[PDB]
Amino acid sequence: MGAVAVDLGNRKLEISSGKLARFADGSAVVQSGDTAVMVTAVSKTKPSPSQFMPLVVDYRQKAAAAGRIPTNYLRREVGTSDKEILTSRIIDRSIRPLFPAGYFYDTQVLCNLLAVDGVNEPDVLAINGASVALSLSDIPWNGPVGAVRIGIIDGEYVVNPTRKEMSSSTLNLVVAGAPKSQIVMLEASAENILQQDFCHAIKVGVKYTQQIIQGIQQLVKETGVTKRTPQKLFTPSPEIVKYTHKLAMERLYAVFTDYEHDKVSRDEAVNKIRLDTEEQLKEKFPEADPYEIIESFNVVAKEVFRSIVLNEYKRCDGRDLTSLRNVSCEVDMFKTLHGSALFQRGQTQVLCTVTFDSLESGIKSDQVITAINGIKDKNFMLHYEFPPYATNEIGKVTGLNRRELGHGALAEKALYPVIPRDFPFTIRVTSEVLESNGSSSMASACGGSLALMDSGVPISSAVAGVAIGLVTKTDPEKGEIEDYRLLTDILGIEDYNGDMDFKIAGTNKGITALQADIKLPGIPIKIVMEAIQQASVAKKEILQIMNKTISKPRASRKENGPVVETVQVPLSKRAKFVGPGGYNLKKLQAETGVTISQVDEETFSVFAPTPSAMHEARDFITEICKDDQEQQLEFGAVYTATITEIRDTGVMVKLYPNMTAVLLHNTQLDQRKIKHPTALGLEVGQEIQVKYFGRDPADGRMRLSRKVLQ
Amino acid sequence: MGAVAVDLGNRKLEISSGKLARFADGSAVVQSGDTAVMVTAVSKTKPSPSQFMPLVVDYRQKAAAAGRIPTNYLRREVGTSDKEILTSRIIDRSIRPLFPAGYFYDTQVLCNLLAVDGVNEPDVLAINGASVALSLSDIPWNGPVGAVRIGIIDGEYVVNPTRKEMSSSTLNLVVAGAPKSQIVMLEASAENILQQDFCHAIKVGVKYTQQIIQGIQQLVKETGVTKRTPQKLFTPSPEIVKYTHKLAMERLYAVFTDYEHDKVSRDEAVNKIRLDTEEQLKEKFPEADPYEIIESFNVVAKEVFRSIVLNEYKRCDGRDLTSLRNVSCEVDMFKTLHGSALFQRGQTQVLCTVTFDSLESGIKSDQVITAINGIKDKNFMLHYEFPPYATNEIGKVTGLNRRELGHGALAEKALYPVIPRDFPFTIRVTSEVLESNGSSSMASACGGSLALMDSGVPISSAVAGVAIGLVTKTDPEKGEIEDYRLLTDILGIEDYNGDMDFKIAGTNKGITALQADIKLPGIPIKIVMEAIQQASVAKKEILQIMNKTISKPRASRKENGPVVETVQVPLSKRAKFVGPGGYNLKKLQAETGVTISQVDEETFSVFAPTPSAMHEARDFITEICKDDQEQQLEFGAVYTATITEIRDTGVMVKLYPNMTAVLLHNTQLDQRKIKHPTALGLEVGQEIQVKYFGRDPADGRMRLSRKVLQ
Repeated sequence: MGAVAVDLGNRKLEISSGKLARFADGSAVVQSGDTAVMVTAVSKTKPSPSQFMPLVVDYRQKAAAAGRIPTNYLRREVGTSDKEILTSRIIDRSIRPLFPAGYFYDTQVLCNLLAVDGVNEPDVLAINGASVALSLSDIPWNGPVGAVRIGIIDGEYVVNPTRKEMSSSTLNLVVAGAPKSQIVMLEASAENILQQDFCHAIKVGVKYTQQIIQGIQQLVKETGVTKRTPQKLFTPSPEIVKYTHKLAMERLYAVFTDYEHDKVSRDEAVNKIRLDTEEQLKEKFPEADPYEIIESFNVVAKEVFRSIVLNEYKRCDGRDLTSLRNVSCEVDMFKTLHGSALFQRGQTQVLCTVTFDSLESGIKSDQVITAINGIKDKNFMLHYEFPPYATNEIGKVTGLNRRELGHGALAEKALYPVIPRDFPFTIRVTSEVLESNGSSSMASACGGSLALMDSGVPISSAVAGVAIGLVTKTDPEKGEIEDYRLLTDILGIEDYNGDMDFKIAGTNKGITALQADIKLPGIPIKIVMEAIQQASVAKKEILQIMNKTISKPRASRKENGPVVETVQVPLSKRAKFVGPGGYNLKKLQAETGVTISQVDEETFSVFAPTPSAMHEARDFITEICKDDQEQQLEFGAVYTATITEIRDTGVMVKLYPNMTAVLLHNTQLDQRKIKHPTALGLEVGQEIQVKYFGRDPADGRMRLSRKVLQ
Repeated sequence: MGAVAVDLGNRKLEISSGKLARFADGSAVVQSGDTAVMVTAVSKTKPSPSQFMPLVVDYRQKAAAAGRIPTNYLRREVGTSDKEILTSRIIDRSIRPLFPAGYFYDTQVLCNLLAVDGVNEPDVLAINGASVALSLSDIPWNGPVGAVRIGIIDGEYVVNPTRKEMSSSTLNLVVAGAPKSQIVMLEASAENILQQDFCHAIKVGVKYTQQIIQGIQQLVKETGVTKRTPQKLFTPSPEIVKYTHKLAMERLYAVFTDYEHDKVSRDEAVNKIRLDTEEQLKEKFPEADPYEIIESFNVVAKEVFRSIVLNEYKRCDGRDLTSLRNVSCEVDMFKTLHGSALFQRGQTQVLCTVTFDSLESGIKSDQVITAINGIKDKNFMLHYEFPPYATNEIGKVTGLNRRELGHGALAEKALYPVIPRDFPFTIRVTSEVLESNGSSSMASACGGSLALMDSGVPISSAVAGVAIGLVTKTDPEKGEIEDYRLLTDILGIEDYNGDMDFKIAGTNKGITALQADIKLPGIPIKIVMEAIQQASVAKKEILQIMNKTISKPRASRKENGPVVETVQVPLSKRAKFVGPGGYNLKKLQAETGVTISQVDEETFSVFAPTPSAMHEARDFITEICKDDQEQQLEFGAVYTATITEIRDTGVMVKLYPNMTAVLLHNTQLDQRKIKHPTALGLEVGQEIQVKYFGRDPADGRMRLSRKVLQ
């Protein structure tokens, strides 16, 4: 019966195991305040066919546990929202780099929200729960890993803040801690804070994770758990590696020193050398599995590449540790898009598109996530597309691709703190990747900054994104870090052989978004601190060059942009204009793309993406308001009025046959105070000459006064 | 093209062959009244790569043939409704147990609604059609089978009642019969009716199936079809089986005689013996297919397990036939849930949660599902969840698993007859299975009864579910049942090697739901009658245990429960409160989760899950109704209203130059009812004393009275 209390200042954490889902390999329950999340870990005992661990993590969100039914067509949990996916990816990046190398077995980690009390967000709890569940099962691991969330309010750092605090916080930082104060996963989003606060926040965050790790350590000792031995680890034998090293080290060395090689040329040289070595290895060791052969070659290839970096301080093209790839920019690419930007760094090419839209499209039907977390007060959202042809590949473009969604959210957080609070249109920014060579997401963010900057939206200041690469010479005995080198403007091949990915973006003043994908089993703070410092210098550089293309936003939005118009519609015409069940409005909306909303009984807001569409809508409404032929607005003209209804306070008379009758009151019927029109000898259907005094919008009745004629 | 008519009391059944889709192996058309259903059957001649029944049954609902249309964007029949899935599962469980053993060939049975009128029903027709279609094709089969539906109205049984009568009828039972009056499929729902009536309904139902099965025999004899010979049946050779029996019976008998093994320990010991035996088989028989070896071991395993049951009347755990596993219950797990229940039976553990919701979430836009089944009268629906980790298994978390849907419907039918007629909230009951060891569905139903019972919804009485298992000593020549034993509270291992599953749930007095998944090719009615009788005793026993944990619903709902309020929004601010297209209301709904409905022009219904959330909504709406400079002024006050315009029907005035120009009618201007404002010396911009008589909403005009001052 696991039972451990952990104290984090004003917050208490309850960790319990057993009594729930005892059939699974590892089951844990994490309770904070009144919200509790239970996590299960299942690992197969059969070597799955693959060259990698098939780790799959899901974070299902129970809407019913929050007191709401999902707004799906089936009133039930169907599909997964982005928020779940982002949370899952956070968990995946948080725990993956702790498994022993070569462990290739199916492993599913599932998170369930037992109950959400609406006072404590559960995402941070889930990460800790997985760590508890894993460390409490037989599955081999090197954890446990502690996770906290740090927010800043009024210059005060608060761990695990409540919903109200997030909305009021300028910084949302998630820190994942490993033993001996090692950071394993970093993720943050800030309203453009300075660097110094970021330094202090991290130092606090790891400090708290140390406490949480002690409790889990205490819990494991109390319960007692034996780690099952896997059937067979898939690491290559040293002999195959060493033979591989003696067979390709010089050729690979030559390949990686060719500063003129592009992405493609380098791979082909790498690939062809791979073939020759693979044949020779098969000759020497036919008994060896192909998986081992392929793995061995990669290890040797990875090893030498890193060695070159550690020694000669030249990555692949003579570039130093701080130099950047060539950067190109282009704006106003087409004459139609409201905002266009062509951003190309080195070989990576990214296209960003800015498109305005009506405020009606910004409805967030997903209530539970917006209730628990909140809504982006700025009507802003981003699309990130990674077509397969961007990497000379084959596949299907899916909007639910986890890698695609994760990158997009990172860009969205990057650009968020610069959108002005108030704007008469939703800003839907679409970024498309055309040629990918690493660090696409930051490049996507930069281009979006450019396209928006051209679109005329008065943003605060330009936003720059840059990735950071690292290589460490590891000491095999203790696993500590011997030496390390930091890379700026990382290349794709650098990432693959690299140890960790550091995506940080912000503005000239401070930092907005940060995401660190690490693969080592932990890194000390000092390395991270230098990385931020190094990234800042390049950030200033990349902003400096980008500013030459454009410096200030356009004084006005580009022509052919969206237009907003308001139209007066008389109530009599309203039924005609709307049509039965509003079908006419839908048809007009479907046909010309013009979005029309009813401001009130007489006025209708009309949105048109183009003035041409505005003209089409203006014509259509003019036609609809023309069949309801309301005569000219005259104050002294006398028109025949058809007495439709004989009331007691007056006569409902239709001055024109194209609209309903109005209260020709007894005070508007005769100069004497009549109180029944029957005293005037008025019959139904009789035409009475009533002077037209225009229309009175106060009561919706056109001003008719028969008293001036009688 | 064979044709035949079958008389069922007041209803006629027409079955025709040929004339339609002659290309398929088996094509049949079933016509009742004016509803006709076509059933097709296809069976590939090549042995399937699978190692079991690759049977797939689908039943599509063409809304066009029912005078309706689907409510999807594409207007097509995109996706499958639950009702379709339940119908398909009914058919599958109705024909599967008649295929010859080992027939491993792809087979798909499709159902189409040629035309659906407003009287008869397609489901019962579909089952009969499949039986006709199979028996008319060259697919090996031991059919045909007959399916009828029995309803009870005014204590009178009616076969195949019209959909107009389902709502009136207190019972809805489906019976599928085999030759020699053998039941195959049993599916029933009822309103807590007595056991005796259930007995009579079954006796009648099988009796009618004897007629319908008789007719099909007439048709097939008339047409004279010949069943094709399969390439090869996949039953293991008797010789191999005998060797296994002589090699594994001793150890297997030892394993199952243990009374200490859990599920996990028992299976692995079985699995361990399986590995040893399988290896030795390969030694003896290298020619045999590996799958045959696997199948042979299972067969002798099954035979021994059933054998030991028959001879010693002791189940695999050390219980008796009537005894049941120990049961534990717990309520009120977390203070942030309107109702929680933890139900544990044996090793099966199930969690049930009760979540109230606003009535608006209960909309079910589906034309056909009401075009046939009928109307809804209890705003309540259950969600059943069977996550993979509940069985130490890795899978895909997805709510479209057929097994999940089938179990969920069974629970929903189980609890239906106890929900009150009316309730100010929808009742979404979510049950999650945490540890599965068989009979989870009834356990889920029981827990839902508990959680509901805790939630404070006043129900009729507690609901108990139990499963029944049967083992038969079969005569290999006749196929009749020489001997049989019944098992209460069946274990998963018992089920897998058992003969049939009997899920029946009811109250302390009667029976609500009954699903009988059977795998034998038919069982006599006397068998079922005993099973229900035995199940009745257990149901009382479970209720005896459950009553200790709770016996009556709470006096009221939980404090944090949902709240109801009505707000009087002034008409003047109504547009501002609503906004263009109700955008504010949509925004308000997404922010706090509080839903708003327009009771009328002045009253708005507000539904909140928590009083705290309501408090937030109340502040927001109060702010919206107060932030305006134009507020509800004090009644009866006199204001010096400036005249903005002089007209005929009255005078447009504003109390202070922030409000709008309001029409003070001539009847409201003077006691003698002057008819021109200039009669009082009024001018443009002149300030006049008028007493503020409140705001009566009839045309948007704010009330004033200058008549008293004259």
